Amino acid sequence: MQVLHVCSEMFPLLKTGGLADVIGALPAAQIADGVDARVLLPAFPDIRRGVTDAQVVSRRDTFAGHITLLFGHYNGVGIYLIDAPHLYDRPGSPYHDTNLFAYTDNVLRFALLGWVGAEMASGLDPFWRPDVVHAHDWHAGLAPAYLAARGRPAKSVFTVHNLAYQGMFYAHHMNDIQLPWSFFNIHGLEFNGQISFLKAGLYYADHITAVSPTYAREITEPQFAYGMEGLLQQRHREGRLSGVLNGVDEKIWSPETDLLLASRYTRDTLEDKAENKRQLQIAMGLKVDDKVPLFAVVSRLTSQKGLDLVLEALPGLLEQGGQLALLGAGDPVLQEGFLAAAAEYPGQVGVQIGYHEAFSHRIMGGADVILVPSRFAPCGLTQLYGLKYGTLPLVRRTGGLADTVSDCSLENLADGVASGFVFEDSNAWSLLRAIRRAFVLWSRPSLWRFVQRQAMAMDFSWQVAAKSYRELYYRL
Ligand SMILES: OC[C@H]1O[C@H](O[C@H]2[C@H](O)[C@@H](O)[C@@H](O[C@H]3[C@H](O)[C@@H](O)[C@@H](O[C@H]4[C@H](O)[C@@H](O)[C@@H](O[C@H]5[C@H](O)[C@@H](O)[C@@H](O[C@H]6[C@H](O)[C@@H](O)[C@H](O)O[C@@H]6CO)O[C@@H]5CO)O[C@@H]4CO)O[C@@H]3CO)O[C@@H]2CO)[C@H](O)[C@@H](O)[C@@H]1O
Ligand SMILES: OC[C@H]1O[C@H](O[C@H]2[C@H](O)[C@@H](O)[C@@H](O[C@H]3[C@H](O)[C@@H](O)[C@@H](O[C@H]4[C@H](O)[C@@H](O)[C@@H](O[C@H]5[C@H](O)[C@@H](O)[C@@H](O)O[C@@H]5CO)O[C@@H]4CO)O[C@@H]3CO)O[C@@H]2CO)[C@H](O)[C@@H](O)[C@@H]1O
Ligand SMILES: OC[C@H]1O[C@H](O[C@H]2[C@H](O)[C@@H](O)[C@@H](O[C@H]3[C@H](O)[C@@H](O)[C@@H](O)O[C@@H]3CO)O[C@@H]2CO)[C@H](O)[C@@H](O)[C@@H]1O
Ligand SMILES: Nc1ncnc2c1ncn2[C@@H]1O[C@H](COP(=O)(O)OP(=O)(O)O)[C@@H](O)[C@H]1O
Ligand SMILES: OC[C@H]1O[C@H](O[C@H]2[C@H](O)[C@@H](O)[C@@H](O)O[C@@H]2CO)[C@H](O)[C@@H](O)[C@@H]1O
Ligand SMILES: O=S(=O)(O)C[C@H](O)CN1CCN(CCO)CC1
Ligand code: NA
Ligand code: NA
Repeated sequence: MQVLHVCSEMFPLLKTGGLADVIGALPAAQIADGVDARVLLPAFPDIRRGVTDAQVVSRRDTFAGHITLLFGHYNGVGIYLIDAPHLYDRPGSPYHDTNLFAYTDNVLRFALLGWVGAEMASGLDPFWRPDVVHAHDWHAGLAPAYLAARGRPAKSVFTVHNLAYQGMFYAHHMNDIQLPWSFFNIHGLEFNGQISFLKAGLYYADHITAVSPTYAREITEPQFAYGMEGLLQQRHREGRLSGVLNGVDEKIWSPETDLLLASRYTRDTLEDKAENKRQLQIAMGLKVDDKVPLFAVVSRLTSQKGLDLVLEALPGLLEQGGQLALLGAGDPVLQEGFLAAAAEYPGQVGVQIGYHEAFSHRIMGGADVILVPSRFAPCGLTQLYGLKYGTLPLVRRTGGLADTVSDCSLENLADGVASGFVFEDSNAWSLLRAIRRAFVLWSRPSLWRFVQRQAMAMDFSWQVAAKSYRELYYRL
């Protein structure tokens, strides 16, 4: 069984969020579990730099101009690179410029990614053809469309990591992407008068998955589907929609072996976590104090994440005696909001605006609680990281957060299953109740420790996930 993942990022070469973590860890797991998995990526500069054994497979002309298909290895896994400097040789985000504007040629940049994915099924590499093309998010949404247009020389799976990003482009681009004009149709890739790459992925794939079981249910509802729910409801009925929960990469996210930490520690040596907390406090300029709970954020600042609620709840949290340590980049409204708060409450609020890979580890390793108040959550990895690190996640009960965290309710404590704090509604009052719950647990240190150990017993294995994907692949 040969599978090609078609996507636009991969840890550690290029990462803007959780997607890259998946692509960086799933293929290796699949290989261990008996699937021959390779990855197709655009040759963004950081990716091209990391693959040092890249060889030429092929040159082709294309609706988007010429490509050199390269192939090499990263961390044991076979990586194809689409080298097209005129599209991909630019620094920064794969999706937008410095000023945060989407590239105006995105339709071509990402249509090409989908086209090469499909072309791979027809022998673009003379030495290896995938049986299944596995496309990820809107970026790769056209891959199943190109496959359909060519009589499905391979089966296709489309997985949604996020339904809010739709890959909308004006209809006139049907002229630019070499698909049948008849594909522009509610029964096809049209979506409210435009082209949608997400719609294309959802419509044309043999099978759709979402990155958690409850998000797979949620996206059949108007609240989480943003107009797409009818397709998803229909695909559910056809048995063509399912959820497979993400794992965590243990090579990189384990306090037991984490080389980025001041101090490594284990589920049975949580005393060794304290030095991380002290150095985190020092690093952020917080009062060095171990009697006080340190709450943390490591998050893209976008609407999805509910961080406005954190801002509203901040006074309440501070009033109860908590500290906050925040790392994130996105909306300036949010950015300015938090910078202001750190100015207003020095020694209590530490903030760092920007993307810092190593610093997120030091936060995860030193904080007591990780705040994930998301409005929606296809899966969420940072809460999984909190669990592994004994950093209790405080989450909204939605999507993968609902699949993965157990509230410290009386039943859950009594059954030995409690692992964090859960609130229901997207408002600060709801958030604040969960925060109070945390303060109550914090005043019973042995109960806190009992919940940490249970959080750290939770297992999120990629090889276990690989097994589900494999069953899926064989049943197509
Ligand atoms: O894609 C298959 C899927 O479609 C619906 O689910 C969602 C859809 O995928 C999504 O794109 C969006 O649809 C909006 C669309 O983008 C807009 O263009 C507009 O749709 C209008 C159409 O453009 C227009 O052609 C016409 O549609 C008629 C169809 O052409 C016709 O074939 C017929 O199809 C119906 C089938 O008979 C029925 O079995 C099927 O389940 O539902 C179809 C009806 O939608 O009838 C159509 C209606 O006359 O008018 C359209 C309505 O103005 O607006 C669209 C809705 O906002 O959102 C969709 C819902 O989330 C279907 O719900 C889903 O069943 C199907 O699998
Ligand atoms: O210069 C001499 C050489 O030149 C040309 O080969 C080049 C190819 O034309 C070009 O495509 C590229 O080859 C890539 C290949 O496309 C890519 O798929 C990958 O090949 C993998 C196989 O996919 C994989 O199956 C495995 O092959 C095994 C094979 O299973 C086994 O039966 C036995 O043959 O051992 C093989 C090698 O272990 O591994 C290979 C290698 O990873 O990578 C290829 C190499 O980069 O680049 C080629 C060399 O530059 C000519 O076409 C060729 O005939 C000439 O001999
Ligand atoms: O790995 C994290 C995240 O990456 C992917 O999301 C990207 C979107 O697909 C992409 O459109 C882009 O969205 C941003 C716009 O470019 C920007 O103009 C502004 O609108 O903010 C948008 C939202 O952030 O950037 C993100 C990169 O994070 C992927 O699809 C997600 O599943 C994934 O979780
Ligand atoms: N500002 C940041 N600095 C460093 N890492 C970040 C930052 N923001 C997010 N991350 C990382 O990105 C990933 C986010 O994954 P996830 O929680 O699934 O959410 P999403 O995919 O929606 O971004 C995590 O590895 C997280 O640590
Ligand atoms: O996401 C912003 C914007 O994207 C699309 O507009 C494209 C357009 O399709 C291209 O032809 C060109 O003008 O560049 C734009 C950005 O990539 C959507 O069509 C539009 O609705 C959306 O707001
Ligand atoms: O992120 S939020 O949940 O707070 C807001 C919604 O996700 C806004 N969406 C839904 C789909 N979009 C198109 C507008 O319907 C843009 C992202
Ligand atoms: Na999935
Ligand atoms: Na994030």
